[PDB]
Amino acid sequence: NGPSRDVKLTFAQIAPPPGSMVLRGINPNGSIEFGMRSDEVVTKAMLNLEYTPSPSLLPVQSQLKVYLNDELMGVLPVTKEQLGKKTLAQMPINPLFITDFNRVRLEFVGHYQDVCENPASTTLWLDVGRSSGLDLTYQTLNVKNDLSHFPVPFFDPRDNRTNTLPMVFAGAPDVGLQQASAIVASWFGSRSGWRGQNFPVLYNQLPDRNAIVFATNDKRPDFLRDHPAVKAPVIEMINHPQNPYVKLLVVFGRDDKDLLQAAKGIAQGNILFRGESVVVNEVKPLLPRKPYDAPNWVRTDRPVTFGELKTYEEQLQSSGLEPAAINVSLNLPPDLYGIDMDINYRYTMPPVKDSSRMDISLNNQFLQSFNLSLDGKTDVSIPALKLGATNQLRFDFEYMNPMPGGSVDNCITFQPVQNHVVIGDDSTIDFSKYYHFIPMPDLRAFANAGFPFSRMADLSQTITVMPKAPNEAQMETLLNTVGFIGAQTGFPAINLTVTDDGSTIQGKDADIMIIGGIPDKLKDDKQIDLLVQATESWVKTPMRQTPFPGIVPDESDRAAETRSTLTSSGAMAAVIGFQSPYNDQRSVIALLADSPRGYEMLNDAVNDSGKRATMFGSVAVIRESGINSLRVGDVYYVG
Amino acid sequence: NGPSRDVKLTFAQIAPPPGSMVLRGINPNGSIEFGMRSDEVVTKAMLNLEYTPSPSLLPVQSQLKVYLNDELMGVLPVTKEQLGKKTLAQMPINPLFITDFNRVRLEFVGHYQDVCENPASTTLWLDVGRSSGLDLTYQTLNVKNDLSHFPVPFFDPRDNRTNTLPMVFAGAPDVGLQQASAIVASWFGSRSGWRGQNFPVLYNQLPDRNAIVFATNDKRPDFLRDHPAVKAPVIEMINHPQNPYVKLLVVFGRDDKDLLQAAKGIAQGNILFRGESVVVNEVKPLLPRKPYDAPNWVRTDRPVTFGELKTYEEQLQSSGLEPAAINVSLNLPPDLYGIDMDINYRYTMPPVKDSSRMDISLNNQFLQSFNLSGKTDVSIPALKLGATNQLRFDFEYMNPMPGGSVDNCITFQPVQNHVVIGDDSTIDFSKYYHFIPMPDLRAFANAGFPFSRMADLSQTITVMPKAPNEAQMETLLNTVGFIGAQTGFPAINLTVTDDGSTIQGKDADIMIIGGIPDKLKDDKQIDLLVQATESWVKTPMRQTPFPGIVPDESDRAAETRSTLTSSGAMAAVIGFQSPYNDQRSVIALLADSPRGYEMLNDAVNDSGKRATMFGSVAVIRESGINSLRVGDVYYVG
Repeated sequence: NGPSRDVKLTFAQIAPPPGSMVLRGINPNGSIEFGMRSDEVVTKAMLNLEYTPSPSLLPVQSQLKVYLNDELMGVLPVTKEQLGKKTLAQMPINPLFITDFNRVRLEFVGHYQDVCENPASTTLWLDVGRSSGLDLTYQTLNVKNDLSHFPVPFFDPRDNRTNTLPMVFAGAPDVGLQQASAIVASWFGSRSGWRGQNFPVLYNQLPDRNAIVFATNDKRPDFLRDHPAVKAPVIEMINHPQNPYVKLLVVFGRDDKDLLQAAKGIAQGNILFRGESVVVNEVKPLLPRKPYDAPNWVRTDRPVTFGELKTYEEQLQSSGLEPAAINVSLNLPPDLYGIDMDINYRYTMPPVKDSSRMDISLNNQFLQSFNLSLDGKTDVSIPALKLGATNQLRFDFEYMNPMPGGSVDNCITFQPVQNHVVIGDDSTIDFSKYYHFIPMPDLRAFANAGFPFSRMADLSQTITVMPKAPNEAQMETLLNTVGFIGAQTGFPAINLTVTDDGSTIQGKDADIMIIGGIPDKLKDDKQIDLLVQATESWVKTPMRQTPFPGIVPDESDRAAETRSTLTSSGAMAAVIGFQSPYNDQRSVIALLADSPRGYEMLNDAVNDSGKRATMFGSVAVIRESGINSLRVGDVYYVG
Repeated sequence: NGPSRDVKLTFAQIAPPPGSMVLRGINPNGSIEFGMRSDEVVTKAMLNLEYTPSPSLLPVQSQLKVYLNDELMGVLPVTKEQLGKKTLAQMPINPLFITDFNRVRLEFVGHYQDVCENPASTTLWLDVGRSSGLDLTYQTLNVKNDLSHFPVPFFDPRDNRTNTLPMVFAGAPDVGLQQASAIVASWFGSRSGWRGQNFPVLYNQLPDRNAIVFATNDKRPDFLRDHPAVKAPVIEMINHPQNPYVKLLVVFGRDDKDLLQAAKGIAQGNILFRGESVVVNEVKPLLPRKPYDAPNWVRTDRPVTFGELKTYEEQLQSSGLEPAAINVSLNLPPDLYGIDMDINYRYTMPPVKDSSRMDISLNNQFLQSFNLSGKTDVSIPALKLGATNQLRFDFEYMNPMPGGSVDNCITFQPVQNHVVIGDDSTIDFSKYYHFIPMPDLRAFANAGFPFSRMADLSQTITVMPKAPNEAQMETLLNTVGFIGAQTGFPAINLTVTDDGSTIQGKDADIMIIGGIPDKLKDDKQIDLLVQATESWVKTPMRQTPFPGIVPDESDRAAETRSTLTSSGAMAAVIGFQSPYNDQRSVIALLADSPRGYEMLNDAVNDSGKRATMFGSVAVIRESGINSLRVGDVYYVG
């Protein structure tokens, strides 16, 4: 029937890093997780395991149980011919139990000795190699062209891949149509938060996959020549003419003033979709946005609770023979510039007085410890440990269990009772004792949060200087830029102001984002440290670039030492930040690219969250090698 | 398929000294690191182990597991016939898990008895002998001629070997080409800091490996005679004409003024390298360098924090039952003349008060101690802060798990400890002056001091011979090579001359690679000369193996002068005072015979042999290097 695809999920990318799970006696549970699109269905599932049993295991009393959503699929005993040898097992997974979200948990029942056995012994282990994994074949369904569940054919929250969503136009879209696209692109990036975005743009084509079609009565694409011209901006869902499984979202209006109204109904609030086609009429303007009010950012205006920082409910509690580390990810403004926590926790009482303790770590670095000596409460002061756009607060509850005691003639073993620890809610963390001050130009803040343009979530104080006639590469790097910017804040850029020429930005109190080339009125301002012409290029390398700079900027190290000008026929992109000459507090970020291949490297380095995190300083050269970034130029402060 | 090569990485050289790791119950892990170049791939890998388990281990419950990049490669149970006897194991490492940087880790699972087993006991041990090793087989790849990753085919940071990089010339270079090559040589040294440098010079001859070719429209090697003449400095990565797996970097120009421009393009603007050819255009300088501004030396103007002394993010913290020592490297100007430390450290506080403490060391010498029962303000004595130094924070714990009594005994699983020498902990060197008693070859060998005072060698004049042969050009590139490795900055403004009559009235340190200009040969500060076969040296009045701080000018006075005439080989590095400026120095790297240059370049390359130079002269023979603190003393600063 439909088109099916075979995927090979390996334990390297779907299991906790590094991928190899060492099943032990204290933590006998390993688990991988995968989700199924509601427009797909699995037909064959097979779990290829590669485990190495401990040479000390009792053979047929030690097993490796494999569950799927707490439903035992099969058990693999440890036959005596496997002890210490890399065993290659393969268990079939029944697709009838594969729901929209699935958990494959491996339990390891391990025994090394009948009598006087220490269950927490380091001799009980079973190392599942990272080469293990699932091979799944998904089959595409034919969902009816309904909008009640609107984004799920185009962005499925179950699919954890990078949400590729091509946007096809009739031609080079004018400024009115660039605002509508960037608003929808910023919204689809708002939803597909941590998994990445990719908006390949097409002009008068069809992308063979679920896409968006921006069309108007005057300029409409090829296949929409026979569509009736609408009165009000309409949102309708059709299917690819040559593929009854590829759906298309057609944003159709009378002119770009309507597509901007439809794109605001999609992004701002909801249209309350019901049916195949829906006309958008109610604009319902939105109350202005206060700075640093992005939904994905921790509230600095007040002490914020831990119940507000946790995504799901089971995050602030763990249990087992060795309780897992409670994790609380808090995403902060890069403008932030100590912390006062009030943590009330509860835990099972350890055996004796001073054995166990609770270690707090922020960003994988020790902060403080507390003996567990039951409820607890503590006030903690965190130093400013280079707090970035995303931090990780971790609580451990490291217990000390007794080894088998007594004596040789009579050994009393302690059947290990499991410990429940819970970082109790009502626990607050306070950031109100922090000032908003940042030394710009900083690309580690643009890469990680899009800071100059994300301090106002809706990108209201932001101007985008597009090229005059945008090709399918300049329009792509725009939807990708406001794509990830929308993902860091978690709010669409409804109030974005796109322009087309350099004059319209003069004397404005807004941050500028230059997507194409660079306007000649901004081009020769000496705060620029790199320019990418057709083939000729020049860069100012700093005086002294240290691997780790420290909090203080040290303006003396950031001074431009030389100016080199090389001319190569290779490909290069760039992301440079400097100060706007029209305001001493506004910043400007330029996304340069010389050749058609240059944009391909630029858009890639923007989509990939891993490749983007390698950006810092004021200049980030993007070549085939990777990203080489520089801290050079005058460090103007903002805030 | 490209050429293959075999390697034998014994534990003696790749594991921490002394080479043999004694795995225990408290410290059960032991790691060895090896890297893989980008132009190579590992085809075969094997781990030959020679270990000795403790006679008291339980046979199968005690194991030795081998990880590669945290992927279990195998487990070796300690069979009964191995307890206390040296065994020989062999584990085939899977070459599919080998990446640019690899960590092979040996984890020791130890068990000597069932009940009341003290896991911190000193009977749980497994000595892994230092004759163990990895035997790898690398396979060279045909990489694309992409200048984007410029040094990678010529210098690969994943290769911890000496960066041997031939330099092909068309013949005896002119002083413009000698200076142009010395900038590329010093830049490649800037990149391969501790690995070592070596620039074998070739005159109109193919190099057999990745090399740099300097050619001009007029002077060019034979294999470039068909190359069309260029109109601007061109840098292109071409293939060896008879070896597709050997990449040549051809720096081509119209004359030595162009090669001198491309050399500064490589050294400064190498971040704009693209494609298979780059045309350098107008490298423009905007700022000169302050003295002691070398990027490898610590900032002596401001109090530098520990975040700026890091080399990787996780360097200033440790974890484990016996947490490893936290090291911090301090590269200082070699002429400093105590230190105010402010330390912020966090640690898992021991359960009840005990004798657990943190030991601060410096150059493996105890400095202070602090009981873990925070923040501290330490004051460090002088203790002869040399060129490179090594702070260390030990965090020695005492772990008193309860025992009970002999009838009802109990032991507990020992928890691990976390220690963090947090950054924001500063160390101030502004409480110092720049004063040094010279001549001092221990400052030249360890920091290239007189010339490395200005990182870009602005105030430095190299006096080379007229038409230097391949062995004297190799000494210039090797000398400016390690000097650039010390500072971490290329010798951009080095000026090379072939006439000794252009230094009269010059405020710059002088470096003499060939013979010695007669305007200086008759000085009274010269304590040693090596002529064709006759050599004389002045010996001091008293030289004890530990001088102290003061120079002891009455001990350093030349007592005699002996003149010998042998037919053997000898090199010499002599330093003295510039006869034109009382604050400038002169270093003369002298050699008489073709074999003398081989020993000279060998002593300049090997940082082990360079660390054994001191005093005012260093006589290099087949024995080694014998230094002498002899002659007058002038103070610089």
